[PDB]
This record gives sequence, C-alpha cells and structure tokens, in this order.
Amino acid sequence: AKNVGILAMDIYFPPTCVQQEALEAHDGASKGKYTIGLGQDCLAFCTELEDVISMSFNAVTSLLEKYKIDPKQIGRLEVGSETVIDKSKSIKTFLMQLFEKCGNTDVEGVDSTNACYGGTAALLNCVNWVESNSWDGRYGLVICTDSAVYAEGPARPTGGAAAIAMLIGPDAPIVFESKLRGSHMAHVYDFYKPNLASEYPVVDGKLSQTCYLMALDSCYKHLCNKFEKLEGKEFSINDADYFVFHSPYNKLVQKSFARLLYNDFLRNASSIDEAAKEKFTPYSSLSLDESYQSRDLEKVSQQLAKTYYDAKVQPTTLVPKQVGNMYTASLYAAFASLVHNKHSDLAGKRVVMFSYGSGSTATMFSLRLCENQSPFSLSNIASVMDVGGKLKARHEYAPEKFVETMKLMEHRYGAKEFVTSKEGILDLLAPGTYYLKEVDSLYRRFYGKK
Amino acid sequence: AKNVGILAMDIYFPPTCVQQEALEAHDGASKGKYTIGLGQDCLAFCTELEDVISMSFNAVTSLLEKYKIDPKQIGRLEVGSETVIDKSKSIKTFLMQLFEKCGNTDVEGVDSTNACYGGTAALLNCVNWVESNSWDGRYGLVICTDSAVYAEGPARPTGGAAAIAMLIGPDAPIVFESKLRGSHMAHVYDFYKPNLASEYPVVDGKLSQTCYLMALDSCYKHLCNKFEKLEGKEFSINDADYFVFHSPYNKLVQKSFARLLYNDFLRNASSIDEAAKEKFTPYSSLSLDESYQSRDLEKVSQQLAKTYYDAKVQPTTLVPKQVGNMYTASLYAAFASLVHNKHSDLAGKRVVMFSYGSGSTATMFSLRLCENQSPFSLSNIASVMDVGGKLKARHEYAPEKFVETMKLMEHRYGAKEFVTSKEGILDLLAPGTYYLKEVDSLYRRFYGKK
Ligand SMILES: CC(=O)SCCNC(=O)CCNC(=O)[C@H](O)C(C)(C)COP(=O)(O)OP(=O)(O)OC[C@H]1O[C@@H](n2cnc3c(N)ncnc32)[C@H](O)[C@@H]1OP(=O)(O)O
Ligand SMILES: CC(=O)SCCNC(=O)CCNC(=O)[C@H](O)C(C)(C)COP(=O)(O)OP(=O)(O)OC[C@H]1O[C@@H](n2cnc3c(N)ncnc32)[C@H](O)[C@@H]1OP(=O)(O)O
Repeated sequence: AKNVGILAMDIYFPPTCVQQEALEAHDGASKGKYTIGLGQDCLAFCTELEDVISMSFNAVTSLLEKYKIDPKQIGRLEVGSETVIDKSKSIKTFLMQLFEKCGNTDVEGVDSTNACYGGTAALLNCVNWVESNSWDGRYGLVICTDSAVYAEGPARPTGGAAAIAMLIGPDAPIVFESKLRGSHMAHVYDFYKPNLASEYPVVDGKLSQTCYLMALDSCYKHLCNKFEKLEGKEFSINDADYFVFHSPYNKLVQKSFARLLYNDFLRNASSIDEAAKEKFTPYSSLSLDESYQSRDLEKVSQQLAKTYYDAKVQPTTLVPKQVGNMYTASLYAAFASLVHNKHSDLAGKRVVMFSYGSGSTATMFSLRLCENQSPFSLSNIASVMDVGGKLKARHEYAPEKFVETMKLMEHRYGAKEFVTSKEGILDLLAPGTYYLKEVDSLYRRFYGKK
Repeated sequence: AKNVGILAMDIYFPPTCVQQEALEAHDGASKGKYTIGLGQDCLAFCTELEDVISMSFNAVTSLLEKYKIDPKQIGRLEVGSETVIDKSKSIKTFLMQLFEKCGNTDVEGVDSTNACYGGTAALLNCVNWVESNSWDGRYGLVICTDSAVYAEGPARPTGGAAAIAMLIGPDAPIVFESKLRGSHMAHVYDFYKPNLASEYPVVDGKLSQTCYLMALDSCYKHLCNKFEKLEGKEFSINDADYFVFHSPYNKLVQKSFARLLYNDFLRNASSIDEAAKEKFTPYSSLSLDESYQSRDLEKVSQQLAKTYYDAKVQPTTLVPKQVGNMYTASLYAAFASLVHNKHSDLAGKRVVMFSYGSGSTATMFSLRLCENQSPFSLSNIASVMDVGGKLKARHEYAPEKFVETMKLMEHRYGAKEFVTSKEGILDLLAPGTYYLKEVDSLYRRFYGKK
C-alpha cells in the first residue's frame, strides 16, 4: 500500500450560531475584545436537537453519498472526541447504526481520547492500519466530532461544534510524509474535565497557552531533526508552503506561527534575515520559562511574522474564525479551510500540521499534496465540502436566546427521559439532517432524519 | 518488521480481596451460587489507596525493570480502559510521569475506549504501528487497566481489578497471524455507563449474554472464512490448541466455548462426531434468536464440550477465577494464566483469542507461539510475571470490611480535596507499589511509591 493518506473529506457544523460583536455587547466586553482580542467572528452551537452523534451521522452520510463510496467498503472506522455522553459505550458503536443496513459489521476501531487531539490519534491509527499486514484492502474512515462549551465566565466566547469525516486509503491526493513528524507528550493540568456531571472543563490560562507552546517548541525541534536527516539541511519556515494549527481561537493561531519564527531564530536558520536577528537579540538572555512568559517577545515575534503569516496561514482560518473551537475537529477544519481557498495552488505543495490536546498530547506532522483523479482530487474535495454554501445556510441567534439555549443544554447533559422540543428549531436544519428525538428512562438515545 | 507481536508482559492486581464462599454467606445467596453458579473463587478490589493509574504505574515499572528494557526505547504507548477519572485528560498522560525522568517525550498514542475491549483496540493499534512506514524502530507498549465495580445488587460479586502491560515489537515469541481474524461491531444497549457521576454500569442480562454470543458467533464465522482461504479447509475447534476468552466471570467462559462447538455443528465441520450430530439435531429447528435463548441448548452444548474444554480452556482460567472481572485486562489475564500453566508446551502452538466489549465491539484473532531467546521467551515471561508468588501475597477481607470499602469508594469517585487514610492499608501493599496519597481542590492527583 503506497501514498496512503486522505482520499476524501466532508464537514458538518450546526447551522445555529451567535455573532461575536453582538456578544461583546451582551456581556460587558470592551469593543472588539472577541473580534480582535480573540480573533473570532461567529460561534456555532448545538441546540437540544443536535449532538456529537447526530453531527457524526451527518458527516459520514454526506461523505459516503457525495463521494459515491459504498458502505461495505469501510473496513476500519474510528472516532476522535472528548465529549463523552456515555462512559463505556463509544460513539463508534452508535455509528454502526449506519452500517447495519448493508450487513457490514466486520469493521475495526473504537474511540480515541485525549482532549483536541483524539482525532489525530485516530487518523494516525488508520494510516498505520492501511499500511499493516492485517489490512484487508478496504477504506478506513476517521471521524472528528466535538462540542465545545464553557460556563458563563470568560471562556464561553471560545465555544464551537462540528463533525469531520476523512476517508483513508492508498494513492491519495493528501499523502503522509511518513518519517517527517515529532510528538511531545507530558503530564500537566492546563485543561481537563474532572467534573463528571458537568459539560464544562476546568481551565488554567497561565498554563493553557504555556503548554501549547512548550509542546509546539518540542514537536518543532523533533520535526526539524528528522528533516535534517532526510533532506540534508536545517528546516525553517520556508520549507513548507503552509502551516495549519489546532485552532481553539484565532489569536493563538497567530501566536503559534510567530513562535515557529522565534524558534527559527534560536537555531540560526535560513529565514531569519539580518534585521530580524537584530530585533530578536534583545531577548536571547531569557530562561526557557521566561520565553513562554514574555508579552514583549510575542509582540516582537508576531510583528516579524505578519507577511509570512499572510502567505502560509491566513488561508487556513476561514472555518475556525466562523464556527469557533471544534476541539478534535478544529485542526481538520483549518485544513478544510485551506483546501477551500487554495486548492488550485496545492498540487505539489507541503502542508505541515500541528495537532494539540491538553493534559498534554501533541504531534506535528507533514503532508505532501498532489494531483489525482476525481473523485479523489483536491478540486473535487473543495467542491463536495461546499464550505461557501454551508456558511450561507446559517441561522443567527440573539445572544439572549444563545444564553437560554446554553441553560437548557446544561439541564440535558447526563439527563434521561425527555423528548426534545422541535418547534421553531427543526425547520432551521438542512433537509436530511440527523437530530435527537428523545432520551428514554434507561438513557437510550433515538435519532431522526430529514 | 517481521513476526511482530508480544515481546513481554507483566501484571498487577490489588492484593486486597474477598472470598466468594464468605460472600455468599454475607449476602443471602444459596450455597455455591458464586463458586459454582458464576464459577468464581476470589475477588480483588481497589481500596482508597489504589486506582487504574497507580495500577498502571505498577505494571509499566515492573515490565521495564524486570525485562531490562530502558524507557528511552518506548516510541508508542497506548492505554485501554473504561474506568474514566477525567473526561478529557487521558490515563496515558499520567503515565508520562514515568518517562519525564529520562527525557523521552516523543511517544505516540492516547487512550482507546469501548467497554472490555479498549485494550485489544490498543494492542492492534500498536501491532499496526510497528508494521507502518512511520515506525521509528522502537518498542510499543500497551496497558490494559480497569476497576470493575457494581452497585449492591446481583452484579457486585462479578467485580475485579488489574493492570496489564504488553511490550510490542518484531521477532516476538507471541506472533500475530495477520490475516486470521474476524470482528463484529453493532449498536446495542446490553451494558453501558450513562450515569456520569456513578462508578457503576447500567446492565441488562437478557441481552448481556445474548450480545456476547451474537458477537462470538459472527467473529467466529469470519475467522472461519479467512482460514478456508488461507489453509484450504474448514476451521473447527481442533485447529487450535487453545481458546482464550474475555473472562467477565467463569460461567460465561464455559458457555462461550460450548458455543464454538455448537457453531461447528451448524457447519458440519470435522470435530462433530456421529453422536454429537445425534445429540444436537433436536435443535436445528430453532430460529437464530431462539438459539441464543435456549437453556436446553446450553446444557447440551456444555456437556458435549467438557473434555475439549479441559484441554483447550481450563488452563486459561487461573487468574480470572482468582481476581474477578478485569474488563480490558480480563482477556490478557486469561492469556497470562495460559502462559503460566502451559509455557513448556506452547512453542509451536496456535492460541485463538476472543475479545469483547458491550455496546458491541468484538474481535476474534489468532496467535502463533514459538521459541525465542530470553528475555523474550515463553519461559522468561512465565518467570517474570510470577503469578504464584503474587497469588500468595494477598490479604483477605471479611465481606463486611469489603462492603464498607465499597461505600468509601462510592464517596471518592469524582470527589476532590481529600487525603487518603493510610493506617492499616499501606502496610498491606508490596514494597515499591504506587498509591494515591491525595486529591487537591482542583482535582489534581498525587501518588506515592514504596
Ligand atoms: C483549547 C486548547 O486546545 S488550548 C488554548 C486554551 N484553551 C481553551 O480552551 C481556551 C478557553 N479560553 C480561555 O480560557 C479564555 O478565553 C482565554 C484565557 C483564552 C481568554 O483570556 P481572558 O482572560 O478572557 O482575556 P485577556 O485579557 O487574556 O484577553 C484575551 C486577548 O484579547 C486582548 N484584548 C482584550 N481586549 C481587547 C480589545 N478590546 N481589542 C483587542 N484585543 C483585546 C488581550 O490583550 C488578549 O490578547 P493578546 O494575547 O493578543 O494580548
Ligand atoms: C462484562 C461483559 O464483558 S459481558 C457479561 C455480562 N456482563 C457483566 O458485566 C456481568 C455483570 N453481572 C450480572 O449482570 C449478573 O452477575 C449475572 C446476570 C451474570 C448473574 O445472574 P443472576 O440474575 O445473579 O443469577 P442467575 O439466577 O442468572 O444465576 C447465575 C448462574 O448461577 C446458577 N446458579 C444459581 N444458583 C446456583 C447454585 N446455588 N449452584 C450452582 N449454580 C447456581 C444459575 O443457574 C446461573 O447459571 P447457568 O447460566 O449456568 O444456569
């Protein structure tokens, strides 16, 4: 099995959303604290009618149909997520509802967990499966599904929701560079979910971004080393046409790419000109911990990175800026954002991917894109995903109705025996959407279509 | 990479346990309803001092040391479990505590979830990784960790706890037969954990065993077909020296193997003599659903299987009968049970493995064992594991103290800010054991050694 990677992808996000300007107004935020300070435009959320299972059915059904793939042809199916509705019954078993109709039950894989990183873990597990002595010749399919929610406080504005499906196989338009990658894994308490009964994480910020950066530095050094072995030169920011990052909120995407540039300094690589060396050297006396901590160093770094960031990163930002944190699916939404904007320039390019998950699991990895027959082509993928069309099928909420909805969802998380109220909501969803109809007194879940 | 499978394994279970006879007395069970009816001897449980993390540290530390493997040499590390203490921070990140001392943080893998089946999923993911274009030449390491507990009622007697570690690599004494295997996956509600705040599952029994059997039938047919392709004959119970099953309780191990024999009937294979054909044919008029449901068919099947079961299955039962349900680790405890009893006869044999997890994820798969240099040898593995020694280092509790303990554990599951009471318990654990010292008010966990 050769040139294995991503053959096809498709995305779903709830059409229901709230505008960030409007929300600054609703909280008492200073003007542009969400739109500029966080970097965010719009925030998509599950109502009572939607969840990570219904979203997942939407993405799978949609990939299958539109790419003309038939369901007997899926031989591995894995789900990444951190949104747990059941502590033992995996989302993967729910998806099996879709395969029971054609009698394909010989299908490997379960759910992968770790924070905004489980999807990546799954997609690796799938690449490895196509390449393995146990491969039965069929496609793998990976789902990234999640629903990001915070309590009332300052972290609410960073929520989002989405499912993403990827079809995995040989002779792909999006090929893994097998050896080009670095991971960092650690034991930290930057972001976690110790409240069994709550939908909401416990989140430190004085580690949140520290640990993202600690991990990014380390995955970056490890990819650098592998590159010097493989290609005979030091890696710098010039050696890839694009960097795509986990996108909890856009501000952090900016900082992260800036940080790559600052790392290129540290190593004297060939993307740090005479004048950057000048601007940076004020800071070479910082301890490592000091370098994570310096608001001056950030400013300097972001400022140096701005034109590089327009060529290498801005086109990866559409979806994240318009939907919000997608946890496991966030990186892969940024990647779809890049296929949508730049697919005609991508043939023959190198896209570098950085995945992250708090508690601390992370992998930077590399992809070589190329030319290939429909349906498994960069253009065809941009066409099926239809990002533009979907951004246009949205339905705005006043920050007040958003709040009420958040309250409702707080009441149904981990609850049993209710029927979902459809009035005025069902009509808001695309024909053919899967929606939660009810939860019985034994917590069993029941889903509708159309 | 050739002849990849399991290079080394080691096991841990809490020394603290309660006797089944004694427990029949304590509940008002009829005599031998646990010892004969369930098939169980003894039941191991976590006190406040222990959990799936501390257990996991015990197995890893113990594998590393005793097999003289150094920690920089682990390049993939994955955990299977269904015991969630955090909804986003994986047990894998906690294990990273052990690797931070030698600075090895480039280590792939997260947790795999689905019920008594996540460990299997991990170990497959690891086999596939050694065989993949992305393999960096290092060992994989898989952990199965869990702590089985039920509420008061009839299911309490089936609890257990254990961690198991497996080292994965090429040129193994325990080699995967890459193509010889079948999975069945489905959407069912036989056993699940919808109570976010509870340690205890919701469990149906009129599906519990139905679904185990539905899945076993189906994984069996799929392995059969792959065998007819590969070896040119119909598979029957004679074509393997051993069948090792997921072992929630021993009664079900008996039924399951009986069922294989009944399936061998259905297909007229070469292990159903003239007289079995006679005894079975009363039942060939049953619907499929009828065949899962018939207490007469069971009796007949178990009875036909008894001498085959003594040769092919009894030696896999030591640990499960003495420790209890180990969920993800249960199958791999049964396998250790088989290495302990029969290691001198195993060189050149075929051991067939059946893994299961409710909600419905399952895989039957096949292993070819053989002769190989220490430390990676069947004899050396039987020596390091030291099952006998460990069974002897136990510490009995009166069913009354067991109950009190269960009550305590109910109070600490999902709780914060306590210090664990060590009096009279710490002294009960082996020198070098990892134990929970305290949980702070932000739910962060802190572990001791010795
Ligand atoms: C999810 C992951 O995989 S890792 C990332 C962390 N994890 C998360 O889940 C994010 C959850 N979110 C959070 O915890 C919070 O939203 C935080 C910490 C990101 C937000 O921080 P807060 O304490 O709300 O406000 P803070 O004062 O830090 O402001 C945020 C940013 O907006 C800037 N800002 C504030 N007001 C304005 C304004 N009116 N105009 C422009 N910028 C503004 C701040 O200066 C800061 O930006 P900078 O970093 O560019 O200086
Ligand atoms: C965990 C998994 O991966 S799948 C397996 C199901 N899952 C679990 O988690 C198991 C949890 N356990 C349970 O739900 C329960 O312990 C059950 C359903 C297994 C036990 O059943 P109960 O309703 O307690 O009692 P039941 O009357 O069914 O008795 C159990 C067995 O003991 C037999 N029995 C009862 N009393 C006696 C006795 N005194 N002597 C000998 N046998 C007895 C019963 O006949 C039955 O055995 P059989 O199947 O050989 O006929």
